[PDB]
Amino acid sequence: DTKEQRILRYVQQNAKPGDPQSVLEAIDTYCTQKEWAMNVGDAKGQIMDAVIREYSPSLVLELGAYCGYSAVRMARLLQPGARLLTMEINPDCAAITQQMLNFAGLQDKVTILNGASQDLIPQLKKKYDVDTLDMVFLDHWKDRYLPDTLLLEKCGLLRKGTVLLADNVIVPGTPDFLAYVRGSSSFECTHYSSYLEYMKVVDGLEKAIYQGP
Ligand SMILES: CCCNc1ncnc2c1ncn2[C@@H]1O[C@H](/C=C/CNC(=O)c2cc(-c3ccc(F)cc3)cc(O)c2O)[C@H](C)[C@H]1O
Ligand SMILES: [Cl-]
Ligand SMILES: [Cl-]
Ligand SMILES: [Mg+2]
Repeated sequence: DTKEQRILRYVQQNAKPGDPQSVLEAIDTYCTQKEWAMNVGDAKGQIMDAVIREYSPSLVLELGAYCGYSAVRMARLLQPGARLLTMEINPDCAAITQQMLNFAGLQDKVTILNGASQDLIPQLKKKYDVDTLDMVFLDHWKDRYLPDTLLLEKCGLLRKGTVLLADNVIVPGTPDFLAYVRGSSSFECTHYSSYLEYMKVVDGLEKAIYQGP
């Protein structure tokens, strides 16, 4: 029996179905009082919320769902008709994420795809009828942020103005991605200093807006 399952169970035992805020609060409580987990957390989550509200994206892609905390956070702020696609390679996590979103009442706004980003990304246009993405949240293995950003561009999924938002650019860090976007004339970057989830350790988010080829 796993930490991720215990988080889901705590949410089901404690939170209110159909109430996304209650779900986020239950997770944050569990992870503060019982067992730490790598959810984006409330400190960085508040920055995410502010970014999402500012840009009002119609189509968001998330890479790495884990237990669905960030999916709940984002989906709850989407305008009617806007959608989130989230990719999660681990089948157990994909199931936890789906159940988390079901419990929150957000399942109508989110599609959880169980597979590898590098396999699914090239299918988005043909199989999922995507044109371009308005926002991308990166929170999967940190060494895959750069390879997947480059793949998104190759597949024609980025447009002028697409907002990339990357977790953990300080800890654990994503040094190739961060150096790449900050050095590239095709991205305009902003750093949001914050704290590692549930810890008094500095971390941050990077926002990188695609400028076109
Ligand atoms: C190759 C397949 C790629 N394609 C993929 N396609 C689809 N899904 C993918 C792909 N690659 C991975 N995933 C999924 O994303 C998730 C993985 C997320 C990884 N996140 C961290 O490692 C982290 C660590 C810390 C941390 C900080 C301080 C510490 F002391 C300890 C830990 C903090 C944080 O906020 C962190 O997000 C999920 C578990 C995993 O199955
Ligand atoms: Cl998360
Ligand atoms: Cl936090
Ligand atoms: Mg993270």
